[PDB]
Amino acid sequence: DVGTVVGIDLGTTYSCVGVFKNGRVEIIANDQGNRITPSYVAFTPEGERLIGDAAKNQLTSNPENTVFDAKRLIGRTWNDPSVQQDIKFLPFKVVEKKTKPYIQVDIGGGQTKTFAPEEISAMVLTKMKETAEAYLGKKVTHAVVTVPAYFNDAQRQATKDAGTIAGLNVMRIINEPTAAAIAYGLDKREGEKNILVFDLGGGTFDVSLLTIDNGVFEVVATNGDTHLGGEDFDQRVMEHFIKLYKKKTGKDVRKDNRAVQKLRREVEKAKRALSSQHQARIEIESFYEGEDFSETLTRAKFEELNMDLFRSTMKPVQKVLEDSDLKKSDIDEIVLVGGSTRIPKIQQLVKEFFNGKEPSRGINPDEAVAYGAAVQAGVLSG
Ligand SMILES: Nc1ncnc2c1ncn2[C@@H]1O[C@H](COP(=O)(O)OP(=O)(O)O)[C@@H](O)[C@H]1O
Ligand SMILES: [Mg+2]
Repeated sequence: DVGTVVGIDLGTTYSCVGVFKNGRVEIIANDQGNRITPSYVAFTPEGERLIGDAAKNQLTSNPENTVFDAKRLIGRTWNDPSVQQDIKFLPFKVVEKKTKPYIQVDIGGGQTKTFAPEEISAMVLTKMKETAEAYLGKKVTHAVVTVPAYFNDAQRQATKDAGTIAGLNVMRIINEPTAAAIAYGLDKREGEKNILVFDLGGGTFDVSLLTIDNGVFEVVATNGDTHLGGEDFDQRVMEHFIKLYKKKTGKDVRKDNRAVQKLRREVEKAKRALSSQHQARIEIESFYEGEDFSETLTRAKFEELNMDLFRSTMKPVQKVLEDSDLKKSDIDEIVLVGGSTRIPKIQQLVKEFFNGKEPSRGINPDEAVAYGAAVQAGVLSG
């Protein structure tokens, strides 16, 4: 008895959970009211473990005791060159244990803990499970979980193992771009079609060329950039306001961490607002040395600050086409995935790359992966 199976997007930066109820997919909001949840862990001084928004939102001078981006490490060996490169950029300690890159943090009272990447991912799945259980009013035991198309055997198995730790029987692992296609019902079509999935997220960018024939998907080619997404657009805005503040006041903002943390949170909020309005205000009381911060950002300035990065996303699309032996006119469906595809300019540039062809529309792009997982979960719940 699998009960109500949940569909989970276990994301590098943001995760999402959905279920099939009363004849449709329902994307479930967490206890902070959000339909996506940061893949983030932290600790209080008392040694309480925070997960999700509360973890990411906790003001700290000790980023070395937060954990995030565990998906970059999951199912890999310590000596994997990808791991050895990624640990340069992660503020928390990673140590070799049982051949793997375990995460070592202080959690309160001088207590040290060491966690496998799949134990961190298990904490995130637990939070997703709790989110679904609160919505459903009952326990959940089974899940469909998505992974990037490029995940190998160890990465898939380690994702299943994270489920096991979280008390979730991972019944099916499905590829993220495929899950998005399923969300749009592209599996339920006749003839053979070429689908280009453009997935621009928080820290990661994935482009995938899928074919669909008689209900069966094949991932023909993949590309992208493992360190390009909305976090980078935020940093460009940060640099803009840090330089302006120095020019204005003479002071170097970066000397104070919690200040940088406050500006980052407000910059991210502003960026999101600018996907649906043309100006946003950034305001922070007691920003730096007792002085308040108050500035505006226009959509045009946001675009100007990131135009080169926005344009760089086309190169991996051109590469998957060449690797697929396809031209632009061979693409039958374009699917936008990832939170950063909410950016109007990103939509515009993809459409222009495809000579005016409209993408699929109607599912929030940061939810589309979980949506498709939930579709499959619906069938499995019966
Ligand atoms: N309305 C929006 N406008 C611009 N960016 C957004 C919007 N909503 C979410 N984002 C960005 O999407 C990114 C997260 O993408 P998502 O696909 O949810 O994460 P992941 O890459 O971890 O799967 C973040 O940088 C977030 O700031
Ligand atoms: Mg994603």
